[PDB]
Order: sequence, then structure tokens, then C-alpha cells
Amino acid sequence: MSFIFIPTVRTLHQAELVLNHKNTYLRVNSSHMEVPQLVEFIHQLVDKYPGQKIYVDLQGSKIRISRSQPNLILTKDQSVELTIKAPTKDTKAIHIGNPNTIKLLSQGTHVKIDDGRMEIVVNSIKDSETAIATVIKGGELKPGKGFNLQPHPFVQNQLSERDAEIVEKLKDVKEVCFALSFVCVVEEIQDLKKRSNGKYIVAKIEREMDLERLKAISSQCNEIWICRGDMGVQLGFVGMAKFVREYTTFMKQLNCPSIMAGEVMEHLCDNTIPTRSEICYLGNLIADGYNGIVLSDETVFGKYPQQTMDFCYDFVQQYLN
Amino acid sequence: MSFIFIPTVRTLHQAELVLNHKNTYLRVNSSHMEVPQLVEFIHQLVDKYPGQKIYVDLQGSKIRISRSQPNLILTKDQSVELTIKAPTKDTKAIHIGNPNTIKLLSQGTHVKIDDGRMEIVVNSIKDSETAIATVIKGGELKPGKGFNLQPHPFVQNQLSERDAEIVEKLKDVKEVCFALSFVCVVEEIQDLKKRSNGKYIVAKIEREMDLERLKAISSQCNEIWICRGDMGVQLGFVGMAKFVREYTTFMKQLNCPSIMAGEVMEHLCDNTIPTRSEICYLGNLIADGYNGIVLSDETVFGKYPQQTMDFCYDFVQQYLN
Repeated sequence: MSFIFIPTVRTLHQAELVLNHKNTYLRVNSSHMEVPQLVEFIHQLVDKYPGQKIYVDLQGSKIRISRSQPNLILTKDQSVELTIKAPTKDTKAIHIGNPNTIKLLSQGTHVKIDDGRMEIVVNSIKDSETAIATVIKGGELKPGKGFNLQPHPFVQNQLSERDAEIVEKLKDVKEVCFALSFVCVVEEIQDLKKRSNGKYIVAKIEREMDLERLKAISSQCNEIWICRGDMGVQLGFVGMAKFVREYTTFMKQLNCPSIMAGEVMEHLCDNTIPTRSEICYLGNLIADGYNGIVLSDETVFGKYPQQTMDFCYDFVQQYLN
Repeated sequence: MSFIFIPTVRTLHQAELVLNHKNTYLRVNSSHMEVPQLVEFIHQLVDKYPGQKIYVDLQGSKIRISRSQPNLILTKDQSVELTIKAPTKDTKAIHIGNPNTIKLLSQGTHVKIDDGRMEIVVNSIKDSETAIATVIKGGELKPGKGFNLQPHPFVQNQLSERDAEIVEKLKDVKEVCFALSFVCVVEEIQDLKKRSNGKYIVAKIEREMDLERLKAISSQCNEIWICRGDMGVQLGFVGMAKFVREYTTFMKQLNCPSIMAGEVMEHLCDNTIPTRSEICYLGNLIADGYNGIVLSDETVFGKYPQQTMDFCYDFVQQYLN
């Protein structure tokens, strides 16, 4: 078997529950803990599991509402300010966490907020920190929610100060691999290769991209994850379904392994049996030639991390014979 | 759009919640109510919805533990009697509902009971009503649980007295179509065509079958359902996943439409959003050329019957354009 499994963990205990099998490598979401805690956790894991690669998932280009954003009622048709400034008391603006965000906006850009529970259209750029938008769909704005642009330009996002720091503080741990969220261009991989001293890099594909772009990216990175979580908001459900299928048809043209991610086995977070579509879909992705799966919520949040991991392994093994 | 939707209902209210859209035809599970109630329900529906075909699902060849079976502790390695006799007080036997069952058993036949929670191997046939078996996996035997044979021979099952009655009492309602559970051979379709006066017939495929068998069946029936519920127990999860994929590769050779069934959208029984694998799998089954889906539990038991139906319709429509 060359197929692999990437279960997500955030404790030592979890790691022990999912590491029963070969071809299995931990993912750690660097959103899940503060940088010092991440560094200590990785150091513990590599002491316990020497030489075993660990995928450290960088939140990368992902855009969110600021964590210090005060709750705000946005009303349909109101004008509103979008800004990368830090939140202040009595702000009436939408405050974005990623400071590269203004440069990604243009007149006409739609932004889905909180998976589409709210929607705005950008009217103009006011200054380097601020855009003016119109609310299309209103509701209560909360800290930390998603913020997805349509269209989203294909430009180099520089790493965030936090991700740059993570890379700097982990580049001396031989086992660490980095997964870069929301890759758009090859230059983002090249930058991360340079900063990490040549480490193994995963490009996380969370949007529609043509084959030629992906060929370029695939010649610089070491692995590709198809990340259906955020792809679903970015593209909508039909657009996601279509693009993952199109990707499957041309992935063999890429020079790296392709790993399926995002709710591969979501029904196993809470339930004891996967659904018949989950099961059929996992068989089909083996036969279509995917090289592995990522387990996220199913292991890191789920009530059955060990059983989920063991089910997946047992299913694939039997499938291949 | 020629794709169709077959939601399952058991009340007038449910039927109203799922009939918002074109290309949508009710399924009624004839297990769900007594024959007189079924007959009255169908009469109500066709008064309300004249000329609209209704799929009446016959439980067919399905084998279950008797409903009058007293609870019984089966112990690993015990000998036990399997019988088609009615249950009696103090029976120590496993009592089967379908009286054709003895003829389907042979020395060496395994039977999974209650989806595999218990397992037996048949040692011999004792008499026309009774086989002797050894328990492989024990537990508490309860009325009404499933009973799946491996191997299951390809023979004509005659209809049950109950199904024969249903057919007789419904054959004069022009809208009724019959779905026959667990089809194995063309003769079962021919018989049901004769008894129903030529009605539209669905062969329910709930087992692995070669293409040539299915070509024969498909030339006599009007539609095929791939029924992943019972197929999953019959074949196991890997065997199901493999066979549905193999079926998809040759279904275009069959002369009738192919409809996907069994947990197409199971996560929507209890949850508000389908999983990313549910969504991708539904897109792929459209692109692979399935001609529709059956919704079972999702509409007849689910908390969101209307929303589930409307999601599916809206997804397919957008997919096709």
C-alpha cells in the first residue's frame, strides 16, 4: 500500500489513538494553539516518534473577521467600511484579520462572510487600509468568521507574521513538513521553501484552478491536498463538486501525490457507522488513484478518533486486495 | 432535465412537503403500514394527485427474523435450529419470516443476522421447515432483524402471500408502479408483470450481479434501483463500494434507467448541511449518468423532508447548467 492517512491531533493522547498503523502521519493545525504551545507540542511528538514526519498546517492566505471584532448588526443595503485596522470600541466597520486583504479587493468583488450567512459587494478602495462596500445580505457579524472573496485574484500572498514565526521556530525540527493554506501561485511555495530551508511542502488547494497553474505549483511542492471544507464556501457546493471531479481527471498529470481532504468521514464525528455515500466515495477515490486522505474534525474533535482511523485503514487495506 | 427524484412518504402531509418540484414521484414502503391502510393511502394520493405515478415498494425476497420471535441468547459454538415454523412459547430456535428460506440454504451457507451483529453457519437441512446451524458470533436475537445469506443462490423467489395480496388489491390503480425488493432473476420480474397486468416494474438490485444477468433483467423491468442499504450488509462495505462502481461502468448497457438509492443524503436526516462527500458523490453520480435518486429515511423519517428534497432538486438543476 502506498496510500496514506493524515489524522489531525492536538494532544499526545490523540496522537497515540491514531498512530496504530503504517502509512499514517500526524497533522497539527497551527490555528489550534498559541505558537509557544505548538513548538512544545511538536518537540514532544518528535521525542516520542523520532523521524516520523508531521504535517504542520499553516493558516496561510485564509481571511477571517478579526478576533477583536465587536458584534455588529449589518443591514441590507447599508454602506459599510471594510478595514484591516485593528478593532476599536464603537467601530461600525468590518475588521479583517489578514492585512493583505485590501489589495485582493476590487470594485465588484463579492465577499461571503460566515460561509455566506452575510454577503457584501465592494464598491471601491478608500485607502490602503479601507474599502467601501454595500451589504447584500445582512445579519450579526461576529469575530473569527470566514471571509471569502469572489473573484479572488491569483497573486502571491506573503506569509502572515504568525506563520513566518512558526516557520522560523520549527525549521530546525527535521520531522516538520508545512501545509500552506489557500495556495494560488508557485511563488508562495518558493518563498516557503526558502524560509523553511527546503522542507517538504504541501500546497493546499481550496479553490478552482486550471491544470497549467497546478502543474507549475506541483513541480515546486511535494504534495497537494484538495481541501473541500473552504473550497465549498469559495466555489459553492456545485462548483466544488464539479472542480474536484475535474481535478481527479487530470491529477495524474501532476508530479506530486494528491490527498483528499475536508469531511472525508464527517458522519463519524458523531455517529458509529459511515453513510453509504461516504463508503462508496472513499472506495471511488482509491480506485480513481488518490494517494491518501486527511482526517480533520473526525479525529481532532470526533468522539471516535481511534475507531475512525482504524475503519479507514481497514477499509483501504481490504479495498486494495 | 430527465433526472428524477423518488422521495419516500407515509402520510399525506409528507407527500405535500416533497412534491414541490417536477420529475418527482412518491415512494411508499409497503412494510410501513398494514395492507388495508396502504390501499386507502394510495387511493387518497391518487385522488389528490391524479395520474402521478407512485412507486409501491414490495419487501419481496427480503428475509427477516419472525416478528413473533421471542428474545433469545445465542451462544458462540452452540448448535441451533433455523426454522420457518411460527414461533412458539419456549422455542429455542431462530424463526425466519420468509418460508422460502430453507430452500435457499445449503451446507456451508453463512447467515449474518441483525447486520452482522450475529453470525451462523448452516450445517445441514433437517427437513422442509428446518435447518441445523452453528453459531459463529452470538448475542441476543430479536424479532424483525435482518437475515442475509452468503452465498445467496440466483433462484426465482415467489412473492410472499402479503406482497401477492398487495399486488392484487392495487393492480386496478393506474398510477401504481411496483418496486420488487432483492431481485435475483428475470422470472421474478415476469411473474410480477403477469400478476400486475403489465404494470411498470422496478428491479431493486441489492446484491452483486454480473452484467449479463442484469441485461436479462433490464429487458423485462422498466427501471433499476441500486439499493445500497441492504447491499451493504449482503456484500460488506468494500464489496458494496466495488460493485456499485462496477455497475456504474456498465449500466449504460442496460435498457432501462438506473436510480441510486440507500443513504444518498443520510446526514440530512438529523443535520442541516450535507457532508462534502455526500455533495461530491451526488455531483459524480449525475456526471456518471445516473437517472435519479431515491430518498428514503431522509424524507420519511428525517426532520427536514422538504428542505432535503428542495436541496437535492436545486443542486441537480444547477449542476446540469
